[PDB]
This record gives sequence, structure tokens and C-alpha cells, in this order.
Amino acid sequence: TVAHQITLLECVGKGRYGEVWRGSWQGENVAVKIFSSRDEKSWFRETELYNTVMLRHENILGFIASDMTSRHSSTQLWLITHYHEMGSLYDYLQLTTLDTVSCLRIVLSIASGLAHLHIEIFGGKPAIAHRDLKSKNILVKKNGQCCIADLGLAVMHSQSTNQLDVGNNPRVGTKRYMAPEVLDETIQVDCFDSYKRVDIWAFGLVLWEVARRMVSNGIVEDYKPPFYDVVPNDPSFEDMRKVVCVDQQRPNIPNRWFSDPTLTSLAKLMKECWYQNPSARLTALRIKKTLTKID
Ligand SMILES: CCn1cc(-c2ccnc(Nc3ccc(N4CCN(C5COC5)CC4)cc3)n2)c(-c2cccnc2)n1
Repeated sequence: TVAHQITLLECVGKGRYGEVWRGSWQGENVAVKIFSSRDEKSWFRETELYNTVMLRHENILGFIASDMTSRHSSTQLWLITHYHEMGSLYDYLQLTTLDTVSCLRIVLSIASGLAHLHIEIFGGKPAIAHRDLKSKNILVKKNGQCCIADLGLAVMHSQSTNQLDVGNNPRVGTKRYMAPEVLDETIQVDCFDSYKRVDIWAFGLVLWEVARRMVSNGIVEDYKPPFYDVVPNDPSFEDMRKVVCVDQQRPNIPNRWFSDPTLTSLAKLMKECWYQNPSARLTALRIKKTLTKID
């Protein structure tokens, strides 16, 4: 049962991460991620998280089950979750432009999901850093809010024991979105705060991607990924470090943005996610409060 109770209907994505399928469970739409054979530790970590923690939130991909199963005479690792037909924020930002209300809805939902991850709840969940946040890791829901997915690189911290749980995963984050301290390998790995600060850096990149797609003064930019103009597709590790650490570049913020009320708040936020000093960066909770106030 659990995975034998599921019919894989159509495969909506294939990539390094493996495969994502739309499928039926009880005649219900579910997402089914089938992990690539290279990536069993991400499956194990995510199964470990969603099983040992009460991790449920509007803006976090809703867990249904994890399972092992045979197909084509080989073991497959499955993670089954709610299904969101609109797909990834990354693909959404190419299929449409945004007004002010829908841009703010999107980024605030993301900040809310991320704050919920970052914040320990007592008697309950530990603090959780995501460590691979990106537009391709964020699902758009029918109601226009988003939810965060792909918890396989997650790190946890509990105040009761003061134990940092970094797990055992050789996988590293998407290179395009790696904060400088990850690229120049100076991140203080023993301090949980360092990982929250990595999620904030990545959140600023996503915030940048979204803001760009908001119409202001009747105009809008084509979708482009962070640093699209200084690194190739599938950027390499040294590709990113030279741009981020040596040149210390940031995605460009048009000056005009500071004449638009909404874009002004957004551009101020992103700049305070990109401080090269990780301790200078806003926290997720502060981002949520700020966006909650915007109009
Ligand atoms: C690869 C990123 N990931 C997306 C999902 C995920 C979770 C829940 N629901 C959905 N549904 C969905 C619907 C439509 C589309 N499409 C949109 C447009 N289409 C265009 C062709 O060019 C782009 C591409 C595909 C994609 C996904 N996906 C998951 C996942 C799944 C299970 C467990 N853990 C994570 N990982």
C-alpha cells in the first residue's frame, strides 16, 4: 500500500532531481516525486523530516506520504504530496506578468512559509533551514499564494538540547543561488544561524525575480534568472564565486524602482538580503512583517 495505491497519470517534469508525476490516490490528485538514484539521502532526509516533525503550513508543500516500491526491477524512492496544477513559480513567471496585489501575495506567502520553517515551535517543530531555496522549488497554488518544496538539504536546530542536526547529504545547493559564504566556503557550519542566512540570501534572489515581472508605469521586464547576464546556464562553482565573491555583484536594481511605492519597498528588502556580511541580513520574520505592511 501507500504507493501501490497510486496511479501515475502523467509525468510533468524530469531533471537532475529525478521525476515529478501527477498521480491519483483515492481518485485524488497528488504530486509524486521519484528520486534519482544518486539522491537517496535527499529522499531519506525529507522522509525523516516530514515523518518526525509536525510540519504543516499553508505555504509549505503539504506532505502525504513517502514510500519505497519496485518498478522495472529496481528500487524507486517516492515522496507523495499535495498536487498544485499551476506548477513552479519559475515557470509561472514566464507564463504571466503581475499586478501589485499578486506580486505582494506571492512574495509574502514565500516569506511566511520560510518564517514558519525558521521558527522553533514548542510543545511543535524544530527550527529548520531550507538550504536550496529557488523559484524552481516554489509551487504556485490556485489561490495565488505559493508554497515551499524540496526539504532534502534541510538542517534542524532545537533549543531544548541546543543540537544542530545537519544530516548526512553530499548534495549541495543550486549554484546560481549560493550565498557568498557558501561559495568562498567560509560559512560557519556549526552555527544554525548561518543556514538561515543562506536562505535569506536566496530569498532575495527570488524576490528580485518576482519584482521584475510586476507591471509598473505600464512596463515590465522579461523573466530572467538571477545573474543571467554574467554567468552561463548551468553556472559552475567557480563561475558563481568569481561573480559573487570576487566581483561581489548583485542583481541589478533599476533606479526607476525607487519612484514606485511598491518596488521601492521590494528593492529595499532585497538589498538587505544581499549584504555580503551574513549577520547584516534581515531575518525571515522581519521580511514577513515588512511585506505584511506593504500596499
Ligand atoms: C521539480 C520541482 N518540483 C515540483 C513539484 C510539485 C509538487 C506539487 N505539485 C506539482 N505540480 C506541477 C504542476 C505543473 C507543472 N508544470 C508547469 C508548466 N510546464 C511548462 C513546460 O515548461 C514549463 C512545466 C510543468 C509542474 C508541477 N509539482 C515537486 C515535488 C513533488 C513531490 C514531492 N516533492 C516535490 N518538485
